[PDB]
Amino acid sequence: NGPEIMSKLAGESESNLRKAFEEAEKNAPAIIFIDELDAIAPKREKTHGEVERRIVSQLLTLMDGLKQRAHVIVMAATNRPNSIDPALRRFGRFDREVDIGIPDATGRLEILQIHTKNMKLADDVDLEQVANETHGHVGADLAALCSEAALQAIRKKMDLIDLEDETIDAEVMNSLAVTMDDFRWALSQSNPSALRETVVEVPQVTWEDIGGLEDVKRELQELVQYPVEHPDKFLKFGMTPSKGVLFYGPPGCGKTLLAKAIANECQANAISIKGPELLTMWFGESEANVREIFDKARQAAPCVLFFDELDSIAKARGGNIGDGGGAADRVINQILTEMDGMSTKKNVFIIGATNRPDIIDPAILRPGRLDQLIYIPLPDEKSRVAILKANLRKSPVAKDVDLEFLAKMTNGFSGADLTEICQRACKLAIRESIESEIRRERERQTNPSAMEVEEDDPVPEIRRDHFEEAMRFARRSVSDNDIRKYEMFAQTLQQSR
Amino acid sequence: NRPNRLIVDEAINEDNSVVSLSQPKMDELQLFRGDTVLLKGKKRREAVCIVLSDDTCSDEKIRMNRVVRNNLRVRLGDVISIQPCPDVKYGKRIHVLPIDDTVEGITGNLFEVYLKPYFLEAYRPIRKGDIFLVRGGMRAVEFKVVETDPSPYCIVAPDTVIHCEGEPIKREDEEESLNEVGYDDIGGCRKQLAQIKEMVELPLRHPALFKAIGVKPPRGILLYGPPGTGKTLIARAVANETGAFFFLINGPEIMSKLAGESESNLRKAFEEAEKNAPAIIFIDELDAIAPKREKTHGEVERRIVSQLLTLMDGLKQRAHVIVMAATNRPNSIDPALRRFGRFDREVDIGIPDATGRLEILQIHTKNMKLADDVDLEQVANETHGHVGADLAALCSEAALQAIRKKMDLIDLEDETIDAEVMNSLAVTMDDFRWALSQSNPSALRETVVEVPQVTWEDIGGLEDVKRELQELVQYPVEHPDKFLKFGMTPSKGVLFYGPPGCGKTLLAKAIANECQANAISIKGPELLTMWFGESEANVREIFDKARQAAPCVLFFDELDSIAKARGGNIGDGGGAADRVINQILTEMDGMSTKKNVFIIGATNRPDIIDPAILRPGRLDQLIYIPLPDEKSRVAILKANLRKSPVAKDVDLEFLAKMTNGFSGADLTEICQRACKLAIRESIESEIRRERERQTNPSAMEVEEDDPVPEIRRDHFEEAMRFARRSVSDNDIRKYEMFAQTLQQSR
Ligand SMILES: Nc1ncnc2c1ncn2[C@@H]1O[C@H](COP(=O)(O)OP(=O)(O)O)[C@@H](O)[C@H]1O
Ligand SMILES: Nc1ncnc2c1ncn2[C@@H]1O[C@H](COP(=O)(O)OP(=O)(O)O)[C@@H](O)[C@H]1O
Ligand SMILES: Nc1ncnc2c1ncn2[C@@H]1O[C@H](COP(=O)(O)OP(=O)(O)O)[C@@H](O)[C@H]1O
Repeated sequence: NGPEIMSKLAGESESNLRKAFEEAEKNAPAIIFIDELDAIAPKREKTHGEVERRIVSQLLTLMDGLKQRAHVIVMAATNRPNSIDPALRRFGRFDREVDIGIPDATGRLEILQIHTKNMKLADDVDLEQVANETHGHVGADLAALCSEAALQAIRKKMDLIDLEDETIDAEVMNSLAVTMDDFRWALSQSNPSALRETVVEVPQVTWEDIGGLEDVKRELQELVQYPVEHPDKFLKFGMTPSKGVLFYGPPGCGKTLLAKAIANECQANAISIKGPELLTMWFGESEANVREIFDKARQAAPCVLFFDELDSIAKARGGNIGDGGGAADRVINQILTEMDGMSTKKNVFIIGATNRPDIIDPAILRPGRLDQLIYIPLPDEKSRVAILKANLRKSPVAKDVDLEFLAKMTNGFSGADLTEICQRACKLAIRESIESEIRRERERQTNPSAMEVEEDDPVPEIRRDHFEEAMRFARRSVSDNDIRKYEMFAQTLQQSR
Repeated sequence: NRPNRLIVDEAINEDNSVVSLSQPKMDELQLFRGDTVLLKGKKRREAVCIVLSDDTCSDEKIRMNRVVRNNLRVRLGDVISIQPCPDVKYGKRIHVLPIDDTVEGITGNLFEVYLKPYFLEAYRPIRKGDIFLVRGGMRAVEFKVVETDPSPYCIVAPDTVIHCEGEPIKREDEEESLNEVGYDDIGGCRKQLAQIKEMVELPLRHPALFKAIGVKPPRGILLYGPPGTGKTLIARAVANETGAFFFLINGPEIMSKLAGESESNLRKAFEEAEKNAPAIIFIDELDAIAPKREKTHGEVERRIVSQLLTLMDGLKQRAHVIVMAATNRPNSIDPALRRFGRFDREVDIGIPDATGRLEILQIHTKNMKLADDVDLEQVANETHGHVGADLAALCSEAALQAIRKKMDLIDLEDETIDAEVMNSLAVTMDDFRWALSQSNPSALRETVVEVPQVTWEDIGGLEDVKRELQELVQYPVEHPDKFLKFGMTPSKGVLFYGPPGCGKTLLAKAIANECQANAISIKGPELLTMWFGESEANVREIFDKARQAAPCVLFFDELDSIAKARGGNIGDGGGAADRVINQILTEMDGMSTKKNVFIIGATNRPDIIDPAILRPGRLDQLIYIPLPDEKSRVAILKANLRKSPVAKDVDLEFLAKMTNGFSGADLTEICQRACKLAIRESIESEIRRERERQTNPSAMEVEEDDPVPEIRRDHFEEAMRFARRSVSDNDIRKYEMFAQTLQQSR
């Protein structure tokens, strides 16, 4: 342990390190594990104290002595690979770095199942739902969640049942059961999520979650799967597979879902860097974050490195013409450098979404980086119908709804505007259910009847009235001038620059 | 199963040897309040007391106070029997004697003054061995009943005699000091106190029970907040009441000595806590011991941090000790400290609200003889920026001012001070006013985290907006099942746009109050401070504070302030996105909706804000706050005038009908004008009345009459002649065209 190592005197710390390495060598085959390696070994320019540098060098010498004559495998734990000394990651010392990363929904489910193996939990736990809901919790976070649920169950049972009856025995403790309410309380009130950085997981969005864009779906399936599913075919021909594609079109057409679905189809991790992240890196003057973003993408091979709102920096630094400056940006420049430095064979695909393709720098459109400019058009009747079918698969909707008619009213409506249509109508249905419940609660409370319960669900689905009200509320998706701009940009895919 | 035994609980009545029980279990035992009843307790002691029937306490639970539980040698959670004793007697002389050093440094015939009024018409049942108590004269003292002429227990009578003599005798080693901090001494952190209770009850009260199971306990508690918010007081009270051994590890005390000596002291403290399991280790000023790892310059400090980490890990692997820590900010301490297993749960002590400040003041004035004009509700409502120990210093300053007014001016050459003069001291409202004004530094300047006092009645009009906001906020949190039933994720944000002065801030405050949710209002000054200072990372801990105060309404007043400082409508050649707005967007994207933390944004210029904040999932609801119409203006005037006394001659409907297109805050400015004119009229009338009769040397000539206690229509007419149109009609047209363009944009 890093704290255990450098907790003692400098000479004592070095002696402890040497003794540990000698014991591991004596007990070969043995594993040396150094958690919090950044504590022992910080960056060489950052390690202020001479004692810390001496400890770093002692560890380096001990591991080199293991390398020359031993049979011990050294493992280390750190928050970031760059937080430790670069000399540690030198070849021969730390050749292979394993990115433990974060657990996905399936991973969180597995962790919860592991922690509930010895926990008597009820049938309402539905750990699939908990894991799907759980975000930002990694490993020990889920362990603390399970511990909190168990402790809440114990405080509900022991603190309220066995007070003066008789001393606690095994019968009462083995009868304890953990319910869904305990897990909900642990999720909501008593769990700090320690994860705030980029998510590295296979997204749950599939092709069925996207409506329309069949040609775009097929083209993206080609450009992604074919290099990775048929490498022999690409190697046979004298063409290097493309390692990037750009999505341009009106906002709300599902470019983010396109990236998520293509990542899911290949079972590849997706790292979606939205416009907020790009603007955070630009405003903070820290373009070097793109370096470890691309490192995370590469370490998660196969990966779909999605850059949502790639024009966010070009939009913050002026509009169409903007200021007197050009279109290149420091974070976009670092992205270009990383993509140029990224091998195509690494099967890490870069997808960029731009709501204003005309404001992005053409340098990102050069062949070899984002040569494919896939246009995501505004959905037509069939695409809108498919989008509505995909969205309504989750919210229970009455069969009286007429999706084809609804699409035919919605002229030039984007997919996310159709999801906002459900936001309106489905929310109206939720409000109707809530108000019906409260009025039903209030109406019979006046009558002092011991047995008078006319129990009936008001409505469990969404009727066409809610959708009509949403139509009366929700209006045209986007301006026609924007659509004309997109269509002229598509018409000018060539004969430019 | 023997509905005679019963379990313990806290008490409300302040009287001693008094109890209260649920209403149904009065026939089960078949005895009424006047029935004097005996109760059993360990070490073979049983004490008789009066009885009562209440409601709050459950059938299975009793209420009583430390005065009785001490002599009973019983603690909470324990269980006791009960038996009526109608055979009690009107006791005669029953000998007593003060049992403490409390008598140290006292004089005067305490007997009468202290006892007779308490024994006045009381019929306080007594049994030998009682340790009853009485307080007065800025002091508190107790006496033991050494003898009961009839035994073992009797009633007191106003006729019974008291030959009370002897000298103060000593507290046997069985007596337990009440000096230990208690939950009664904690105010302003009721939710935090309950969280701490539910965290530490199982590990401490049930050590063997938890040892039976194989769950991981919370062995690291990070009490973070402003200094002086009772963190060490909370820890001491929790440890003392739960019976856990409290070790006060002080950061300055730790690293005051040599590095090796500091590490040895830390190891010895941890070993002693482990030996005294269940024990509580508290480390106040943890940032002193454990700063940020990149910031800890000295190697000795890093070594101490690592030693603390190793000691707490050793506690985690093999011990039964709960570690608590106090720091100004959670990020000020080393991030390795907050690692899972070491400090899993961080409790935000925060700041006390108006009710919390009231509770703190009541706690600090419990032993303070204070007059009836203190009106601590008014003091707490006025008190802002004072947290915990700040209110303690306020009470101390008021008491010291009272003492300097009485002692320094009364007893100078008469005779040496005795108990009679000191117990006659009273604290008045003027002392509290002086403490508030002249002699109190408010140490709080950051964001306020409290439930705002503004309610729906405080807002006039906007009934549709009120209903929509009530839906969007309450329904996700009051009916989660309904939202989960449908396939729609509840919205976690709403944007308020419209002319300034329509009450968007009050809308956020009222929706926070209706849900009883904390409101953190980040105004335009805060946004511009974060933007100009190039510190966008402040939004991170702002959102952390909002999340830790779940349910919370995270209000962003003047969300367009940064977009307005960085140019006007078109502004410079740059875009609309801003670094602080970008950090807000990142935090909202990283904020789970289930966390029931709602973000409300107010923009007086919705057209200048970046559309990226209007994307669905962050602020998809754009609620328009229109300029109030006749009915809305009438309601606004009714809400505002409820505080300022106004004469019934005022005509609010007519006033609203004159005010065409007037905002709510412009109506409050209308009161500013007219109500201020009324105040000035009252002041000038008072001064002219003072000056007019001073010329006549009349011993008795007082034509006392209030000039005007209310506000007449003349003041409002003068305000109308002064106050003019609210806002330009062009702005209203811009707002109406923005509302018309809610869709078909971008
Ligand atoms: N073609 C589509 N089919 C199904 N769902 C869609 C489609 N387009 C968008 N959505 C959903 O509607 C919402 C609005 O889309 P949005 O994310 O704005 O699209 P983009 O990422 O291209 O800007 C998104 O949350 C997305 O999940
Ligand atoms: N919430 C509170 N309620 C009552 N008293 C308080 C509160 N907070 C602080 N105090 C008073 O302040 C005094 C010292 O404050 P302290 O607890 O040392 O501050 P900190 O929390 O910074 O350690 C105590 O004597 C205590 O009576
Ligand atoms: N509709 C209203 N009803 C009652 N009081 C209001 C209303 N609108 C504003 N006020 C009060 O009048 C003052 C001016 O309002 P202001 O805060 O400028 O509104 P906003 O926060 O929307 O800009 C505020 O102090 C507020 O307390």
